[PDB]
Amino acid sequence: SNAMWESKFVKEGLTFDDVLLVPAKSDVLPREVSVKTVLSESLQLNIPLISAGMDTVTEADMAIAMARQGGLGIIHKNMSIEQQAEQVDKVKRSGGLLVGAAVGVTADAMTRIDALVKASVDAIVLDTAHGHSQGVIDKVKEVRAKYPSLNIIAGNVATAEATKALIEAGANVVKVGIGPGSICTTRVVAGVGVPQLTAVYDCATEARKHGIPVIADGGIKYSGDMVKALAAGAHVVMLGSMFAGVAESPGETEIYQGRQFKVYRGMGSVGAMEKKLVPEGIEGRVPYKGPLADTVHQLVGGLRAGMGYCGAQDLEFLRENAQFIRMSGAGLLESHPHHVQITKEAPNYSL
Amino acid sequence: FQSNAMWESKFVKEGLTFDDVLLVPAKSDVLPREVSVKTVLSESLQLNIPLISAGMDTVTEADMAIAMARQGGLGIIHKNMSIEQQAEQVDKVKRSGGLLVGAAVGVTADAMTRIDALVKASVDAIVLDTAHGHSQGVIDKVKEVRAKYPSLNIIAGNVATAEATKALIEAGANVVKVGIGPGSICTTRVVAGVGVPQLTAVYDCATEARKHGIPVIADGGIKYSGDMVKALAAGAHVVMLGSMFAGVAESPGETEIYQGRQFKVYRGMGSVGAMEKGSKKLVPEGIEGRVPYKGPLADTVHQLVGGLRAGMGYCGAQDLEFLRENAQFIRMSGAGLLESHPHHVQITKEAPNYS
Amino acid sequence: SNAMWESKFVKEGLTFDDVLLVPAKSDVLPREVSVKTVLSESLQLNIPLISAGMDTVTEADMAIAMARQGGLGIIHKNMSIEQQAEQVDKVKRSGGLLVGAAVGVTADAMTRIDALVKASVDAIVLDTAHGHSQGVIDKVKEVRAKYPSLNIIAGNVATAEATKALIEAGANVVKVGIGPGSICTTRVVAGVGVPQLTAVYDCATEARKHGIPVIADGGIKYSGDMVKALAAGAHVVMLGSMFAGVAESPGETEIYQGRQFKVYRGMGSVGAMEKGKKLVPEGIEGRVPYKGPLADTVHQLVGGLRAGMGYCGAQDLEFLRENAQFIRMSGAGLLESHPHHVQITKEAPNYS
Amino acid sequence: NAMWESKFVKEGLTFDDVLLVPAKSDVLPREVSVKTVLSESLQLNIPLISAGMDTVTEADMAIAMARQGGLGIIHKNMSIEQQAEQVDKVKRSGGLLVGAAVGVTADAMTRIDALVKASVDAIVLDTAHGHSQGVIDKVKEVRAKYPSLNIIAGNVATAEATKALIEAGANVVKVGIGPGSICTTRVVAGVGVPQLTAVYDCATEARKHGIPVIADGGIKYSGDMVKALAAGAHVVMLGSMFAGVAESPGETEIYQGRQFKVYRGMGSVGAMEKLVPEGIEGRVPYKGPLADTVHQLVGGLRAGMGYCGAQDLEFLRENAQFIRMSGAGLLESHPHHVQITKEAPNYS
Ligand SMILES: C/C(=N\O)c1cccc(C(C)(C)NC(=O)Nc2ccc(Cl)c(C(N)=O)c2)c1
Ligand SMILES: C/C(=N\O)c1cccc(C(C)(C)NC(=O)Nc2ccc(Cl)c(C(N)=O)c2)c1
Ligand SMILES: C/C(=N\O)c1cccc(C(C)(C)NC(=O)Nc2ccc(Cl)c(C(N)=O)c2)c1
Ligand SMILES: C/C(=N\O)c1cccc(C(C)(C)NC(=O)Nc2ccc(Cl)c(C(N)=O)c2)c1
Ligand SMILES: O=c1[nH]cnc2c1ncn2[C@@H]1O[C@H](COP(=O)(O)O)[C@@H](O)[C@H]1O
Ligand SMILES: O=c1[nH]cnc2c1ncn2[C@@H]1O[C@H](COP(=O)(O)O)[C@@H](O)[C@H]1O
Ligand SMILES: O=c1[nH]cnc2c1ncn2[C@@H]1O[C@H](COP(=O)(O)O)[C@@H](O)[C@H]1O
Ligand SMILES: O=c1[nH]cnc2c1ncn2[C@@H]1O[C@H](COP(=O)(O)O)[C@@H](O)[C@H]1O
Repeated sequence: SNAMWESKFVKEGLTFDDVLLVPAKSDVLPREVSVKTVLSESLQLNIPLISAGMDTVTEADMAIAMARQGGLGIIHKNMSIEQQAEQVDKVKRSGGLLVGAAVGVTADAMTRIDALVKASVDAIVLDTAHGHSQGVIDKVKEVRAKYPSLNIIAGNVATAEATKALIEAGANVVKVGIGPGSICTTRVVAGVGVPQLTAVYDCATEARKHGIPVIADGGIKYSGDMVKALAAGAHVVMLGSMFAGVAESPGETEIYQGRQFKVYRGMGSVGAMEKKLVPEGIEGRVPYKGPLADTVHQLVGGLRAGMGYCGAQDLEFLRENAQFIRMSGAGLLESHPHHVQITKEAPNYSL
Repeated sequence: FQSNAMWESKFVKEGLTFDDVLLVPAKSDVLPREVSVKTVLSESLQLNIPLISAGMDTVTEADMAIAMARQGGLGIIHKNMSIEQQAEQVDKVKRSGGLLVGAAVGVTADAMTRIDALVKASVDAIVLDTAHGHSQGVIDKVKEVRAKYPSLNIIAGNVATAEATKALIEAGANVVKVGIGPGSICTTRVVAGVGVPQLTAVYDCATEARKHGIPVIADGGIKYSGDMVKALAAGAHVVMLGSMFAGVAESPGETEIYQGRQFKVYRGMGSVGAMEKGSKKLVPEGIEGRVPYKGPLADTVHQLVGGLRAGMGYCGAQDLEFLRENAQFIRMSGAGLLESHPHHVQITKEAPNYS
Repeated sequence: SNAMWESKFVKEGLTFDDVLLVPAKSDVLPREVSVKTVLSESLQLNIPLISAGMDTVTEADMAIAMARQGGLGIIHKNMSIEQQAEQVDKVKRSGGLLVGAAVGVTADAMTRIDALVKASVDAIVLDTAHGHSQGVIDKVKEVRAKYPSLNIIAGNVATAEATKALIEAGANVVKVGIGPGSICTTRVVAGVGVPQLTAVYDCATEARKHGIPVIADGGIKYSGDMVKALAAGAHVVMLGSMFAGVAESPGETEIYQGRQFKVYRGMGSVGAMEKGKKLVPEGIEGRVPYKGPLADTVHQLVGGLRAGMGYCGAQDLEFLRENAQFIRMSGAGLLESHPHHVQITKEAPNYS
Repeated sequence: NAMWESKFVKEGLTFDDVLLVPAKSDVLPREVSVKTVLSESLQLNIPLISAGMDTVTEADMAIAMARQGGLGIIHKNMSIEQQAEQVDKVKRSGGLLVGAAVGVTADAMTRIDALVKASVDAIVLDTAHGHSQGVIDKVKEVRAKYPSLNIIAGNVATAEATKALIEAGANVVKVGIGPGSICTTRVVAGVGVPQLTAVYDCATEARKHGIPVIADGGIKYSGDMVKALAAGAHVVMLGSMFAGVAESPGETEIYQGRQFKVYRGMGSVGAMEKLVPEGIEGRVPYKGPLADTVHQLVGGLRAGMGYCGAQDLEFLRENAQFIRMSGAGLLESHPHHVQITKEAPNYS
């Protein structure tokens, strides 16, 4: 059987910069469109934005800000169970907001989940590097079996086989993304990954047939990518780098060459793990952006504008009807502003 | 439930831009100086050259519109001013020598009031400028202007699809403007993620517009004279330039020394600065910047036309109709683009038509 | 007939940096291969390369050294009729070596050629921006009629139909290249051109039916490009930028930031056209690093060809033209092809 | 006129063109097997071979490589006496596996004799063009004299060359024409085949004869090695990623507060000391002891095989799938839009 040998290089992948959204007939202004989205009856959002579960991205103050903006925050797991449980309770006491918490496939996973459920968390996030693993699937089964009503976000995966496997396991929402992270080196050190736009589209295609929403995680640098991700089949996107510079992100502002910066690093980086192994991430920094409200406004505003061009009144019409168009690298250069000295920065370009 | 066929066509379309192709040479019986660059937009509108200056606050006002018209082209006076002022600019150009002049109009409730003054100032064409030309507000506005002014030249845009062009034409538009996101100072494709590669956009719109005997305008993306030849060869009747005109003397704005030499301010109309003056929080779709000073407009126009004449000479095109209907392209890679530009040599002197 | 409108973006073109020559079975060592080429009964070269007819590339001194290496030189036409016919004879009297001279499509074209024939050139180059035009077509007919046995090299062209046109006009050698020049902007200011390698392959395809040789003109920056051009069907290549740093080339040495340089400019540049706000140039002017004698540069070029032919197993250029295969690669391949992830300490005699 | 129309048909791929597609896994990365068997006389515990160059592999490197489960190839830019001594030096350092480079020359068989007497485990017939009649005749000459000897001949990049070379009597085929970090062969000769395609085309032919192949050149990250192995290679050979370690020949030089070591191609002017070089000369960063580089290399392999659901290198060789991407894909694959503060032990 040469089926496997003769099909090693057949597949093709696309990402955000390979593609443009084709404008269609619009009977709706950007301010008129609806950006609401539903993961489940117990989990509904006013904006399709979820902050990443990372030690440099989301804690108590970040989750409260995201929820009050209409989004969701996933509290990272690089803390004790008691700490994460009382961080969830802190967010819930802050006005009955929505909040999530990250959990890993370990031995104390169910022990941590108990406290999170005891803290009345809305959704736990089973975060692993390879979501198509047997341990992950088996772990999801244990959770659903004990908590039939609890929202379970399982990831990360990048194929249809993996999405189906987790859906049958019992996951309500499937997080998609192997490699596209701004601080990720998984595709560099392991040589493993799938281009994000193709990944989201492939995983959605399977998940769309189960009534299962998918999360576009990592890879988004501009507002336009979020629109591309949602139109590719995603119900909601997850951001790390664009939320790291935000004031409400966990961290103290440092100074580099006079400017204000915030520490942003991978969970698979050396620094994050220590708090010798082979890292699948790096340690870096992003400019301080101020309050979250300004970043959200630029992001959501870009989505509204994008939905307006496609004639999409709401997010579902976008997924069902939006058409992309492929372009070369030369098209990307035309897409970006070109051949002009940039006097000053825009609040949506670069960040 | 549903059975979606649109789902499997999400990534089937692919688009080309200027740096993706080259014009293939052909048998030629005409010298570059012998060719014709004249075009017809409508019965009442005719240009000797395929150049139109963009309706931007940093590109086209009276002095620009006058200079452009005297070169054989057309100038679209921007709408970032009062209705009276705009009508005054249109009058100033019309009086100068019976020169042609255009005016930019947005889809507002003030639109008809603005157009009334423009027509009274004897404007030759109005441009219905909007980020999304395939919109109801635009289409409905075209109907309303065509009804009240049955003989007024209406330029409608911007669109990037064939269905949109067809929609504008049936709304009563004389000319269709094509270009979503290729602008030098544009970030629409970056902040909204929406667009079509300009050469593909121009070509597809021209395919639909051909059916109705309607001309189209290639707007944005042009950074060299060769790009203009491609746009016209793609099927466009006329090109619209913003960045190559902004550094010209007649353009609005004073000169400023940056990086050791003279520069002129050039910004996108969807940028912060270009809208905070006509506002009294937004998400911009353009940036603010500056382009190098290039002196009188005549020098720029001569380079553009000359490059067009050479390109038409390589193709054997005695006129622009033969160019649109006969010219062939050839798709190349990024490696082909590097070969096309000068390479492996330190350029010591600045060329009139390069960098 | 909506065919012409629908067949607008069908064609795809390849340049040198899109392909690699696939190695083949070899029973011949690189030093054993034959690099000799036959353009005509009267024009035979030991090595397959010609110095371009430009005012910063080829005059008498360059033409002589080029011919002593087994190549050919084309005296540029940026000089009076007397000046060109003069230093053509200057080459013709430094041995029995060969020499060429560029001629334009003017009202006094025939007058210049007559002086060159009296100076006894081996080949004239009817050179123009657009070879596929009646002005050039009827000019070749004129020369071919007056001089039945004169080697006529017409160009430039980039399509098979154009190559066919020049051959039937009277040209026995066709020069290929519309815009791949290093000092060229024709592609940028006119939007016109064909990716050189595909241009050579298309032109050679048609020209081969008539037994007519093809010159791969322009677009060569490394010796590997030459091997690809010859393998693409070309008999001989023509160089400009690689011959300008050579001492024998016209112009004097300029020093920039501690290094020696020599002026290299396009014949369509503003500087070239001024000598002989007006016109629109299709070329630029600049400088290239001084290389020294022609012998050193020409040794690295042929050496690359000999190695390249050895990999493909070609004993002579004919076997290379008839059998050598390519393989396309993306931008990721091109970067792998060049040195990478290693900080170069010294310049190599044949790399950058 | 079929050979004329065939010229521009083929398409090639390299490491930066694709990504490995993650598959269902029941295995942890630390549990996977990275052992490999080239021949019954030559078995490696890790799929890493130190390249036979004068800036990469000598006695000190070959010993350190062998103790990690890898292999070292002593370069032949030295006398027959010296190379045989280096071979004997590694062998008397605990009976470690050693390899030695041999070229196609007059003193070829003479050199091989001295290496055989020094009990070399494998000889590498290292040539620029493996598909030449000279190398083929040389392999035939060597195999006839030493039936039980391991012969690694190269380099090739086609299935034709691999077949003709296996028929010559070689046990291992080394693949790679031009992918080298210090190589200019594709630039100066215009000849080459994209490594990942070359490995695939060669391994396709080779496995029909049950013959292993070496992926030689082009690797800049551990992920590339995983790709090379998943393309059909039994084992890879590294130059630049080893030239900076402490066990490599050459001493640390210093430039602007960062340590470097010399690394140049064997086809460069320096290593060949008019000559027409097919390589350049330069320097790579100093990376301390070999065990740190190797740890990252293998650890990255285990991660890859983990994602692919591969329990051993044979599974990865027969089942792993690739997905093709553009330049934008590669941009997304590497970190982006974030100013890297400190360097990872496995990333630049
Ligand atoms: C998100 C992420 N990678 O994408 C990450 C986060 C923390 C640690 C790590 C580390 C431990 C460095 N990498 C890691 O666990 N990789 C890995 C690779 C392959 C498999 Cl099969 C597994 C696994 N345990 O399933 C894990 C990775
Ligand atoms: C020309 C241009 N964009 O190309 C532009 C000009 C001024 C403001 C703007 C701003 C206000 C920033 N954006 C804007 O009008 N966006 C937009 C997006 C989508 C739609 Cl459907 C619409 C619309 N109302 O047609 C407008 C854009
Ligand atoms: C080689 C080359 N251009 O690529 C060149 C050389 C000298 C002058 C020129 C100038 C005069 C600047 N350009 C030029 O003659 N271009 C040109 C363009 C199109 C045609 Cl159809 C013609 C022509 N007369 O055939 C010439 C160009
Ligand atoms: C490894 C390598 N090239 O990849 C190399 C090593 C040393 C010298 C050389 C030199 C001498 C510079 N080149 C070389 O042998 N080239 C070459 C080219 C073509 C052939 Cl057919 C041959 C050959 N005789 O096999 C050799 C190359
Ligand atoms: O250390 C890492 N290695 C690989 N992926 C990571 C790592 N840390 C975070 N990620 C992923 O990348 C996402 C953020 O990527 P970003 O949106 O490009 O900033 C996170 O939500 C995770 O899914
Ligand atoms: O701010 C903006 N955002 C997006 N497009 C713009 C903006 N302002 C002007 N444009 C378009 O871009 C064109 C100029 O493109 P350019 O000639 O390539 O500089 C104008 O004629 C408009 O069609
Ligand atoms: O100014 C010019 N414009 C366009 N092509 C030129 C010009 N000058 C020289 N060329 C062509 O470019 C060739 C040199 O290309 P190079 O070898 O890549 O430097 C010449 O032999 C001519 O065919
Ligand atoms: O100078 C040379 N010219 C061409 N290839 C070379 C030369 N020197 C070494 N190589 C090859 O390149 C490999 C190293 O490439 P790297 O692993 O990418 O550094 C070696 O193992 C050889 O196969």
